[PDB]
Amino acid sequence: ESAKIFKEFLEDYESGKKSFREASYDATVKLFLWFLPRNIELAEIALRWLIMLESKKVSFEEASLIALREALRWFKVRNNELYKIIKEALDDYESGKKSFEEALWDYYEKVLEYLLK
Repeated sequence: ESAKIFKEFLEDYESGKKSFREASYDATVKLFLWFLPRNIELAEIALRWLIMLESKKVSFEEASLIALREALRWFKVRNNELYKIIKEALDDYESGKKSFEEALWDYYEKVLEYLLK
């Protein structure tokens, strides 16, 4: 069920039905609801991303950077596979190798392949 959240992101973004930020926003909302009965601090990371977006005081990029760096610290001592995917997405974006949208786009389809494999 977690996989579909990322599949429906790629479906709605690559189709052009939704902008990147609208598709990523809905993906994060589904992830927060999916985390509520399974992981509270992971739901806390996703929720503060929502509060950052809803507070209208944080940009989409800075809020995503803040939430990604906290998930990277959480996965650092629990899952090296997911730590690798978050670090590479931050690396590619903060190094200018990729734009913000395409670095996270790869992150969403690379998190999907991890759940599938």
